Amino acid sequence: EMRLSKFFRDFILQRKK
Repeated sequence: EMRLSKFFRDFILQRKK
């Protein structure tokens, strides 16, 4: 799994409020 990790880099990082 070397793909869809960039989707998760944009999604998880918006929950670091």
